[PDB]
Amino acid sequence: PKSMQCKVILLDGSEYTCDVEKRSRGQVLFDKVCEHLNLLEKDYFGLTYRDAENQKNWLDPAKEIKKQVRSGAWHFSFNVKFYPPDPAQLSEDITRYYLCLQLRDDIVSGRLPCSFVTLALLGSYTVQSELGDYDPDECGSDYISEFRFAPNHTKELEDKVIELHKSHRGMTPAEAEMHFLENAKKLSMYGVDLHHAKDSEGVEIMLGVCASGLLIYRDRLRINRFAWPKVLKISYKRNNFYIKIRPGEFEQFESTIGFKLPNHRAAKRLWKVCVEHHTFFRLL
Ligand SMILES: Fc1cccnc1NCC1CCOCC1
Repeated sequence: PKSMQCKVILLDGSEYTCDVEKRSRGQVLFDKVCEHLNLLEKDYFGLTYRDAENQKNWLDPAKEIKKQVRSGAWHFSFNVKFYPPDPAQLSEDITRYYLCLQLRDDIVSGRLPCSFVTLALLGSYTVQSELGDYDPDECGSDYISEFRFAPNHTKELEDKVIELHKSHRGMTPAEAEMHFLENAKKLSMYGVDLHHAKDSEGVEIMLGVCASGLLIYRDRLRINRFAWPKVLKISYKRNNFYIKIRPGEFEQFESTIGFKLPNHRAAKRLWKVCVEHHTFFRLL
């Protein structure tokens, strides 16, 4: 029975290596990674791979790994797929811990924009969770943390992290992680997966996919939001992505909004993440 070596980048930046039979489904590898992580609340998470143009795709757990990675390396990342709108309702601290690690990367990467004060508050909770109580012996007036807190670090941000860290004396890791999540969950781009698109007039937009529904960023003054229950059908054809928006009360007919995606694969990817979010957040 022939086995393929898999390498998975974990959310702490470390690499897990294992072997699966070459005709394995994605679920087989995912179960091995989750057992390694001592993760029970697995439904929120998934594995991603990078294709030819370094674009992220979700590894479908129900399909053969080889029919997804195709010509590419068996290299994956472990990621949050479905961001819980209320992380306090997760059953396990370790689930909230992995969600914190994902969100720290969301922040440092700039996928999750954040005010100065929120960057410093989130940073202060991470430090409290990881080092425990503030100690002056490690931090002088010229302290710079090993922790990456932001897309761009400043001495002012490092100072503010330390000032807030002093306020958290006696806070346990689980407690600090829950505070981190209570703040992060409120950010306007929390759990929003952004896709580049053009509207029916060729104007550049972004489509955001999240728990609450589909967001269309038209401009800074115009953001259209379609709650999942207002969405009846999602479809793709060639480079195009379509949603069927319910008739409001007393309307005879559904409305159709069409989008142009960069290519057919980008249309299919957007369709599948929308279907998965619609299903997941219909059941929560
Ligand atoms: F409305 C727009 C049209 C075209 C490009 N960008 C747009 N908005 C910028 C934001 C939208 C989501 O948050 C981060 C980027």
